[PDB]
Amino acid sequence: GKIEQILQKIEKILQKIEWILQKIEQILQG
Amino acid sequence: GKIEQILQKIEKILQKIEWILQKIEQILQG
Amino acid sequence: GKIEQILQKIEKILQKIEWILQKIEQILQG
Amino acid sequence: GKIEQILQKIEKILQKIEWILQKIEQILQG
Amino acid sequence: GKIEQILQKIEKILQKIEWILQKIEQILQG
Repeated sequence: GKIEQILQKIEKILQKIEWILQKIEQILQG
Repeated sequence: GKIEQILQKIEKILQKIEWILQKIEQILQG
Repeated sequence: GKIEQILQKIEKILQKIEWILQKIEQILQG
Repeated sequence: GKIEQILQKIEKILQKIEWILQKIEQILQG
Repeated sequence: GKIEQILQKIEKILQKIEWILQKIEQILQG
């Protein structure tokens, strides 16, 4: 259960990272 | 079962991160 | 037990990565 | 078994991400 | 056992990724 919880936190941090990269890619395009 | 599902979501987020990064690399490269 | 500990270190490194990325985005945005 | 397989896929994607980032680091200094 | 080994490799690549990102951030901020 504790492994699932740490993995869920890792998942959310990675999603946040992907969102920032998306923003960077837009900035770079313009 | 839940661990596998979270891991697969994590895998898919990283694939997307790699893909955006490939695009960022192309932008900077030319 | 050891799996939880390794996952917890991975979580911490990812938080550091997300933080640096937030700052990079801020630099690029301005 | 499936968990190991997804983790090895995750490892390989991170290796590719690291490589793209090295090239970006190099491009940024000319 | 193999799972622990794979996670420790992932942790190591993430450490490498963080260092590159630190350099990139410094290149951009300067």
